[PDB]
Amino acid sequence: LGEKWKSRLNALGKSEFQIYKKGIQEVDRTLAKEGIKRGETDHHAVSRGSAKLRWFVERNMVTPEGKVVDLGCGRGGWSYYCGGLKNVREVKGLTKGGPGHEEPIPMSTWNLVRLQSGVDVFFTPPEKCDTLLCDIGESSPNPTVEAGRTLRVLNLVENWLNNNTQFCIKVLNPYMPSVIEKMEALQRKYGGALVRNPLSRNSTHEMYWVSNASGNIVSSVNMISRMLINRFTMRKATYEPDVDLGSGTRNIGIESEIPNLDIIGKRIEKIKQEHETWYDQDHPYKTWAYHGSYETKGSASSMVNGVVRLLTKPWDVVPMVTQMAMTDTTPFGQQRVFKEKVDTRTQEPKEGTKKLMKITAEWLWKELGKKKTPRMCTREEFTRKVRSNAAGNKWKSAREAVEDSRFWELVDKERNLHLEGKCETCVYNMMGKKGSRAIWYMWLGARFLEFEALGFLNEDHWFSRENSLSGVEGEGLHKLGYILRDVSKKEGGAMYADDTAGWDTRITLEDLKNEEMVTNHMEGEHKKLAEAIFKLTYQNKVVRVQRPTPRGTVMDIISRRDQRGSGQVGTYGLNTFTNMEAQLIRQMEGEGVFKSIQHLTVTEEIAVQNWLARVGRERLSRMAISGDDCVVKPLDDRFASALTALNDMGKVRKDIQQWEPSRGWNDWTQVPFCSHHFHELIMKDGRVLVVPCRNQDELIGRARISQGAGWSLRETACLGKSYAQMWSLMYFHRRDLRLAANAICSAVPSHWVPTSRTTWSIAKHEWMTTEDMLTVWNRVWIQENPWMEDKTPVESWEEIPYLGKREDQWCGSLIGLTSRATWAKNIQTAINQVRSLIGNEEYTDYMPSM
RNA sequence: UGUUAGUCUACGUGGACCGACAAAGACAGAUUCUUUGAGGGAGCUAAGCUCAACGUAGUUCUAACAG
Ligand SMILES: [Zn+2]
Ligand SMILES: [Zn+2]
Repeated sequence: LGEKWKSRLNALGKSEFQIYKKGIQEVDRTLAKEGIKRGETDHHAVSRGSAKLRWFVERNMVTPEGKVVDLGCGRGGWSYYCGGLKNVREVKGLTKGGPGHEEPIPMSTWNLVRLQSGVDVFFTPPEKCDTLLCDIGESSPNPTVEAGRTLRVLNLVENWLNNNTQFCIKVLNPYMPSVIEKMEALQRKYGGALVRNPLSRNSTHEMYWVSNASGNIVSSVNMISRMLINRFTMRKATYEPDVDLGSGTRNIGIESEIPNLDIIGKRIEKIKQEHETWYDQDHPYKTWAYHGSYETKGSASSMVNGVVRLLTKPWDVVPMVTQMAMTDTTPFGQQRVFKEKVDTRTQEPKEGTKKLMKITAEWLWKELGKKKTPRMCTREEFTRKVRSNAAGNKWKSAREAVEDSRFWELVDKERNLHLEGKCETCVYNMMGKKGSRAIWYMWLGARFLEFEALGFLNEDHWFSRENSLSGVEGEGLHKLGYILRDVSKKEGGAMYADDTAGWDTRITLEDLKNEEMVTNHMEGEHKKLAEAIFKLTYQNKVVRVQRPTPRGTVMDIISRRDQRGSGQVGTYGLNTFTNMEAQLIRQMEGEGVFKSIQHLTVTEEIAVQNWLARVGRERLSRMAISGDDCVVKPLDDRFASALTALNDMGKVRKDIQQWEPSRGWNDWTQVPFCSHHFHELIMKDGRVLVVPCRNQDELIGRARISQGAGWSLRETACLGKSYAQMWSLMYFHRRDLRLAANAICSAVPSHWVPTSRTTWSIAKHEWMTTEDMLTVWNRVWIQENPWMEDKTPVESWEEIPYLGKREDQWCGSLIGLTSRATWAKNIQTAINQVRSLIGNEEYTDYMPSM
């Protein structure tokens, strides 16, 4: 049956073979090449078997625990993937080695992994193991030779397997009579079946002999044979996300967090009372202790931005914009992200680092407390802060809960209980977002007390540059660019920009003990509620998360005593404060103060305190920090190599191996702050300006994403208009971008007031106004620059310049190609066609077409 | 051992510009820039060099792979 398939498989041309191997679900390998070349020894792997193992493991087709015997590691994919699992006691690897064979490259993804390279698996006498993995195999343009290889491997491992032994063998010759007969003999005694992994590539008929099943392989063989017969004359190229693998050495000390019961007993009783009609043994958690589950009824739905899409004809064929705009729906993505990043444990710091963080937070709160004071907020402000598109366990909306009138009856008892530092309902709910970071919601009744406790941060502006000197609040995009323009004038060296990976999951237990110091200045019932919320909730998080197994979609509860401790709204300021602290400690390591981070003494503590109290404002002025992002201008060139105190805290940086040298910029035009780089432009009026910029394909694609739940066309047109307005008021230095903005504004009717969402990191969102764009441009980009003394109004758009061709093509463009020429020539046709497609109202001209 | 895109090491073919000449991109319109030929081949020739456009033969390497 399969001999014709094998004969025609080697009868294909080599070029067509390479084209045909990659339409299936192939995981991305673009970053794997960088990881090999740049020398990253952790994070995303390179072996194609790792994706197959990930697919098989999460559905419990295999149960890898106890003793592990591997038969060939390739580059180390199977060995290192299972080296970090919770219950894998020992990892033993024997690579065939020698010339002509695939050889593993040492990595640091391994404490219990022992590799003896250069030894065939046939040199080893028959030994029994808990779970065995088989990968080694060579395909040749003769089926008999690979059949003999399969026969010899099966004959060797025949004495190795038993009923108790788990196994994952990748069968390379599953369609020959003798191997099939032997497999049938084995499956009638031990169990396991031949299944094709959809993540396996179509290089050949590679099957997997699974152990968590006992069905007959006949149907699977027939189905896969038919599918691969009809795949030759098929009537695609998609990438799946690369599975995170973490880094470091596994330890048995911090494994799992003990769930304290005297705080969550009533909460779990309340959770159980919801169904009572409620455990499971298919949970993959190793750091989240399960306590209950209940049967319940995919990922975030992506909506295309049609208005932007129609007018971006030159970018209709670029794959990046399309893939960022097209629908991406999978029924496993949420739990995929959950297991790859949130389920991972965090290495805890040591006494020296935690003490340094403790004293740094004390100094910082000493400094900011002398110019501000927390205030007891009021009820009316809570509804006033209902901005953004989320404006929504009965009900789910904020507006409805106010008029439900049960809200006060619920919150009264909680307010009374929070007086004495006791609580009963402070639960969370997390779901949705491909992103790789966690988003936290909160109960709206709990949201009310969270607001009444810590809502002063978003209004009193503790983190404004007046009291922060490094924050983003109180400083617009133009003002941030101006500050970056003055940082260069300030004496110093290189400008360093970094983006730490997994910031939310890397926040340790000690860090949450720094925010409690805000209770120092509070008083009365506000202080009592602050202490109660800081103790009862900020150190004990209950999360209800889904698991859609073939047995059903079950929501289960899990308790963790680490990571972020707030919702989606207050997280910004707290994260910014922690990031200022982290930048301060990293600079302290760079300059050189402490000679040992394992241990400390009073003298170093008081010296650090004096240094902080002396030059804290000066050091804060030099750094520009927004959320998890931070750009730094230190006073030394040795700032790059000081990473020991940085990774002692437990921060992991992506795009590079953790212990490799840092990356910085001596050019301030390409320093990414707030995920954007600033260009300087010279205009005819004798004054200088600054503008944001990035990969224009990224900007267009972000303009091509529509968010939310439920949608229409008017809001899409408003999105297009708002994107165009923001482009004109911020990115006016570009040709393609400004052309698109003036054509979308010329297409969407201007009688519709723009009130929509652009991003999440937007002060002074000027691009939601129906005013004349020239007027607002005049007011924001001439009047609002205190360095300018000659205010020269412009009554036409011929004055506003662009950048030269070199920088335009450097930051990504289409000038110098016939596509840009066609788009510029056909601006009339595109404008008219989108005007006809959207609607016809009285338009407002903002630029001449030519 | 190949498939597929590049590349350090060699030298030669061949060069650093002239405009109210012509044509095509950059639509902020400049001393406009860039690009190709017709006429000068900058009295008039040319290796060496700073670079690399072109080529022939690597005992030069990696890269989805391949065997
Ligand atoms: Zn509570
Ligand atoms: Zn740019």
